[PDB]
Parts: sequence; structure tokens; C-alpha cells
Amino acid sequence: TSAVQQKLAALEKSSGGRLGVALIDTADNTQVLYRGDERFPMCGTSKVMAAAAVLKQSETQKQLLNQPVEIKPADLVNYNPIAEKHVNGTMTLAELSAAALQYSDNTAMNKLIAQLGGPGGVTAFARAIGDETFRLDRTESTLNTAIPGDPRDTTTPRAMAQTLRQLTLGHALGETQRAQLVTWLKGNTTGAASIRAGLPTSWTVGDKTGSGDYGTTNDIAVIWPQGRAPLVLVTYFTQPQQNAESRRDVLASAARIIAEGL
Ligand SMILES: C=C1CS[C@H]([C@@H](C=O)NC(=O)/C(=N/OC(C)(C)C(=O)O)c2csc(N)n2)N=C1C(=O)O
Repeated sequence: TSAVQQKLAALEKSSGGRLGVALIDTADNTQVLYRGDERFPMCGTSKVMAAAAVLKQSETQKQLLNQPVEIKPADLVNYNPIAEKHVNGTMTLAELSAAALQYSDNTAMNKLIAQLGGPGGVTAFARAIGDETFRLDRTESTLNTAIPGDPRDTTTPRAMAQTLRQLTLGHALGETQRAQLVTWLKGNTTGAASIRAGLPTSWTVGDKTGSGDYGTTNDIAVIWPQGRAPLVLVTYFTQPQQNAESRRDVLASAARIIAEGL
């Protein structure tokens, strides 16, 4: 047990829940893991895989991101802040990707899933880039049920950190696609109280949050400090009570502990 792992264990004990953390330091390719091989419900953090899968399609279909997609009343689900603005109209796949990633729009996510041929098309892209752990089983909004022990719509912190590294810092995507994903993540609007809240305010962050039942509160992030190699940080948190409140503060505290031990 390292110093950082003892503090993360203390944070978890103080929280009442179950915490999963994976850090990759790309300077020396070292890793910090806390419950790094346990499964956690992804919730909206799975939207990165779906957006990346559509970006991968656009490497062959070069104008794909410009393709209009109808938004119909039947498409609306539980949380659709951007798509509701375009019902009975269209959004492009670029606009749907940005809405899914930067506003956590669940209707937008369902349009990405449909473009990929169902949840199996998202999982397929994960396997194609070497992620053997990720599984997407359902569409929105039921993929956020986050039931303890349910393997559906889960991954592990170790696997998600490696995948996020390959998609953003690595070259699992083409050059313009990789840059587009980074731009989208940097422009996220839902992460101010999560990993970002625990990091020095001068560091540049791109991130995607997730939330669900059982007070499931997640965030995955690529971090660019000034003057050193970037980091990839995954923080997953879930709780014993189905109706538990969100705990974004736990993710901020985990990020702060990781930034300390660095
Ligand atoms: C803040 C949101 C808006 S909802 C959107 C999606 C996120 O992962 N979550 C849900 O749709 C969601 N589903 O749960 C229901 C209740 C639909 C379920 O699956 O039964 C949920 C629960 S608490 C919360 N906030 N969002 N996700 C998050 C996020 O952090 O990105």
C-alpha cells in the first residue's frame, strides 16, 4: 500500500461508498490504482466510447459528422437539454456528439448508439481498440440503473484509463478525430464540481462525467499540467442506497489526493 492508496482508502471509508481510481502518468507510464480491477457502472462516461466510435466511422465516411439526424418527440428520454431544443428539427452528428459529451444529453447518446447499430456497436469499437473490459448493453436511460453486482454497462477503472489515454493522447483515432475528441472533452460543461474541483486551476482538463442511481457519481479526465507530461485520471464512485445523493465532492477529493502524491 502506497501513501496515495492509504489516503484514497481513508476517503472511501469517510464516504460510505465504493471508490475506484486509476491514474496513468504518461511521463514514466506509471499507474496508481484503487479498486482498479473492480467493475463500476459507467453511466454517462460511456458516451466517450460512443462518440469516439462515430469519430472512427468518420475516418472512412469523411463527411459523417455533418450528417443531419432528426430529433422526434419519441426520441426524448429523461435528460435531453440540447436535443429538446431541436425537436421536430435536426442536429448533425457533430452537434449530437458535442451535446452528449459536453452537456450529458441522453437523447444525443441514443442517436450515437443508433448510428453505430446498437449498443453492440459501441462495445465493438472498444474491442477494436483493445479494451476487453468495457461493455455497453443498454440504451439511455436504463444504462444508468447502476445496480450493485449488475455487469451490464460497466467497466473497470484500469481499463477506462487505458482506453481514454489511447483515444486522446494515443492514436486509436485519426489525427483530426483525436483532436476533435480532445476539443470536445476540454469544452465539457458538467465537470466543475468533480475532478476539476480538486486540481490546480492552471491545469488544462478535458473530462466526461457520469451519474446514475445508487448515487453513482463518475468522472474521467485527461489532464495537461504545465511543464510536465499529461495524466489520465478515472474516478468512479457508487453507494449502497438506491436513492443515494450525488457525491461529486468525493471525485474532487480523489483528484486532489492524486495531485498531491504527484
Ligand atoms: C449530470 C448528469 C445528467 S443525467 C446524465 C446521465 C449521466 O450519466 N444520467 C442519467 O440519465 C441518470 N439516470 O438514472 C435514471 C434514474 C434515469 C435510471 O437509470 O433509473 C441519472 C440518475 S441521477 C442523475 N443525475 N442522472 N448523466 C449525468 C452526468 O454527470 O453526466
